[PDB]
Parts: sequence; C-alpha cells; structure tokens
Amino acid sequence: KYRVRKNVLHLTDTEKRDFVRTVLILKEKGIYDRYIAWHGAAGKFHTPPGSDRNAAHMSSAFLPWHREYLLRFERDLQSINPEVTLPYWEWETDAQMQDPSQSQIWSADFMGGNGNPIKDFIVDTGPFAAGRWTTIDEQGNPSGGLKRNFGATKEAPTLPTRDDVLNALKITQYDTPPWDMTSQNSFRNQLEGFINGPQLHARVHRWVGGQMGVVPTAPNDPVFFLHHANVDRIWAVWQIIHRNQNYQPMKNGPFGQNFRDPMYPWNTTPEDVMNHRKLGYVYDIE
Amino acid sequence: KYRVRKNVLHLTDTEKRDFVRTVLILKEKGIYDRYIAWHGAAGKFHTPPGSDRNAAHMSSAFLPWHREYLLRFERDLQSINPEVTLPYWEWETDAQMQDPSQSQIWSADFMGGNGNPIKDFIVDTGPFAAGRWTTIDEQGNPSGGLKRNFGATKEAPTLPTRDDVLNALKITQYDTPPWDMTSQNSFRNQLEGFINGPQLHARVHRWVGGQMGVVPTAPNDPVFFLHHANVDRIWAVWQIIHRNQNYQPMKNGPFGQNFRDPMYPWNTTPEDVMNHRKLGYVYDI
Repeated sequence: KYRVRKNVLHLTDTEKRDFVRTVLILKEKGIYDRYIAWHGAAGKFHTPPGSDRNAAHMSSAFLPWHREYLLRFERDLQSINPEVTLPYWEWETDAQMQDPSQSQIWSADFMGGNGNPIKDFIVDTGPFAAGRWTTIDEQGNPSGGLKRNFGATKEAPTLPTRDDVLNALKITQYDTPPWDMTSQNSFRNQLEGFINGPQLHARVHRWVGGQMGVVPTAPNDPVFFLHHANVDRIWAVWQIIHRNQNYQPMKNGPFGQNFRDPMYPWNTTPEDVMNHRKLGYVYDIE
Repeated sequence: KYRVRKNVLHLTDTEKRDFVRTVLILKEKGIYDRYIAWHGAAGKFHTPPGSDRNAAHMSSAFLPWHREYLLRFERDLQSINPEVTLPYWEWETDAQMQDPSQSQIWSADFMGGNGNPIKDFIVDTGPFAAGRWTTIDEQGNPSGGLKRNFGATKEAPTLPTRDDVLNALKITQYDTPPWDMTSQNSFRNQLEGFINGPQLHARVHRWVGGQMGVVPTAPNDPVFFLHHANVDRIWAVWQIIHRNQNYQPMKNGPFGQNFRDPMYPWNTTPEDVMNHRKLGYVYDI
C-alpha cells in the first residue's frame, strides 16, 4: 500500500524529470534491454506449442504476467532512486480531447512526441529521440530509433473511450474457456481487445504506431510501461468491485495459464500477483 | 555435495530407465519446453546489442550460464524423482572407440541411436524417436522429429579426443579481453572451442548434427544436457587445479558478462554458481 502509482497528468515537473532520468540510467546500465528481451521471449513461448496463446498475450495470463513484469520494472527503478514509482497513462481521458496528440504526456520533457514523417516517423523530440535512445529489433540487433505514428491506421484512428473501459468493468467472469481470443464474456479478453478488434489494449498499440504498434517490439517505447500501468490499474479496479470473482482457469487450462502455474520466463505464478497491495503498491485513485 | 552426477557408462539399467522416464514426464508437463525456450531466448540477448556475444554463448558467461541451466533442470528432475540426477557424457573416452556410434549412450533404452539415412536422419529408435517425442523450432513453433547425423561434417568428423581436454586444462586464464571468440589463452574460449575450431564443444554439437548441429535448437535433443553436464565437469576439474583462478571479467566487460551481473534470462550471477558443491552436487570420482 506504500508505493503510490500516480496518473501521468498529476506528476510534478520534478516527478517527470526523476522518472525519465531513472529510465535513461536503467537503459545505460544494460538493464532496460532485459525487459524488451523478456517480452520478446514470452511471445514465442506458446501455451501449448502450436497454439496462438503464449505466456503473455492471448490467454488468461496476460494480466498477471504483465503485473509481474511491471513489478520487476518498478523494483529496478527503485534501486536507482527509491522515490520513483511507475505512473500510469490514462488513455481513456486523452481520447476525449479534440486532438489526443496534444496530451501533456507527449511533451518534450517526458515521452517526446509523434514521429517525423520526413524521417519515416522516427521520433526526434523528447528524451528518447533517435540519437539519445537505441532500440532493438525482434532478433536482438540494433534497429535505429523510435518510431511513432499517432492515429495513422484505419482500424484504430482513435484511442479507447471512458465508456469502453466502464463497459469492460461490468463483465463478471475474469475469463472463460477456451481461454483464447474467441473467449466470450471475459474481462480479460475484453481488456485485451480482440473481439471486433482492436479495442482497449490492442487499440492503444495500434493508435501509437511505430514499435508500440507491433507487440513484440513494443517495449522499445517507454510509454509501453505507462500504458501497461493503466491496464494493471483497470484490472485492479475490476478486482475491487467483483471481489467474489477470482482468476480463471484455476485448473485444466493450458500449462502456463493456470492460477498456480509458472509464468514463463519466470517462476512467478498468477496467484503470487493477485493481490496488488500485497506487492507494495497502490494506485492514486484509492 | 549430496547428489552425484554420474558418468553415463556407470549407470544401471534402472538408473538409465529412470532418467528417461523423468524427462518424458517433464516433457508432458510442459516444463521441458521452458528449458528449450530459455536457451533460445539467451541466444538473442546480445551483450552488448550489435555485438558478437550473447548471454549464454561466445562470451565469458557461457560456463556459469550453463551450470545454472543444468542446475535448474536437475532440480526439476528431483521434483519428479528425488533419486534422479543429471548424468554426464564423457565424450573424450567415447572418441577412442572403433565406432562411437555404438557407445552405450546411443542404446535403444537411453538416447536412441544415430539418424536413419532413409528418413532424413530422423531418429527412429529409443524413447525420443519420432512419434514419441515432439520438437520445437527457433521460433517456438512445432517441427516434429529429432534428427541426428554422426560425424557427417567435414569440419567435425571426430569427437574431441582426449588430449584436447588435457590441453584446455593447462590454460591459466579463465577468460581474457575482449571476452569473445577472439579471446586468447582463455580457458572459456578453448572450451567453447570456436577459436581455431570447431574444437571440443563447438565440435561435439556438430559431431551429433540434426538439431544439435544448430545451437538454438540444440536442447530439443535430450543429449544436450548430457553434453553440457560433461562440459560443466571439465570446468569443475579446472576449478580444482586452478582452484585460485576465479572468473573474468570481474568488472568492466559487457553487462551480462561480469561476475556480479545477472545472467539473462534469470537474476542469477556467475558468482552464485562458481562453487558447484555449494549448489548441492558433485561428480562421481
């Protein structure tokens, strides 16, 4: 309950500055790349092999894998600076703006802005501009810089709304068999956003574009983490409401997706991360 | 020092049968796939990005990485059967045998034999034949079928012979700058065997062929663990003579290669695994 994860737009100038700084250090020290690598790895670990589900997406473990991932990330930032916590991008409220791209999250003193179309949508502003931040392709090699292309797709011209979120929050079952993108009346699947997709979580990657657009390279963009802190918060809100509902499948789901299964690439189980206040942190809306 | 890792050739038919069983169980629980995936993932963690090194290969972490790998895998074994330990394939003594292709490691009760030349070198004997044992590819997809092709390579027709092993043990430095395939008088590099190679481990992989022949798909063959166990033993002997010798680099190499750097994909550091008896195991004799 003691680490408070704040809304990006509530952050003081110093709070934005300490966070970015800490992230650059984690990058310099070789530690940031392990997080990109972990995400890449899990997306190749299919549960079961041959299936479309994998350790981190398209199945029940999506939510707790990503809670674990962020917990480990936050813990590394705290090593560098015990005051820094991971904030969250409330992308449902940005959606309301006339022009979401004007959100303060994209200012030069934070995340940087949209890509430069003269340079194939390479981001050239902010602390993660090409030249001040190296990216890595899907096979581990340098790839030349951050690319964003806000709202350029036909499928996702816009961010998800405050209504889409509230609607997801109403769902009663955490997940339903067959624990896949075709799982109906699932909170997890609705959050992930595949049915009549892309919606919610899928829509955010698609809106942003560049690396964030493709899911295996997405963590090259720091905003990946602010975005996931918002999905983690949404989950957390859902647990508060329907506290008679638990993780599913408890058993007889595919190995890697059950409550007490190891979540590759770690030994951590979904059970070990169901209670988020146990893990040391809470979101500011509580 | 409790558990004792035993030469494959010093195993009873009941020890052998028990090892194979555990593996096939470990496979069915979907746990063995975690090991294949980990090894593949370590290949793509370059240290630093754009370099020749990765977290598990072609740099100094190679030895401690694989010791941690085998240790975690033996623990998993122990959890199905507390009496089952990793054996080690002493490939230097098999080299000295008219036909090693008929070592008792390739029996029809243990690993099975060499690939059949009529079925694209698919293994069609033993517990890991096609139809009983499924494989995964570099991507994580299904490949189906484990190929083996002994000495079928002009670059490596022979097993590391003995004296190869005695000569790597005289090298005095664990490893040397720049800590890679051009490291000189490096114990680590001689033993990886890329330098003026393939010689030893870089030679064992190519000697077996099939999925062993390429190194991201190597763990799909069970013998991989047999192989590295022998490797981790050669290191253990080096750590007895050159006891004082330790680990390089200690600080200032690439992240993921130093004494105190976490070894991707785990948090384990080379330091944590330097002393193998403190990991609760030991090799026979």
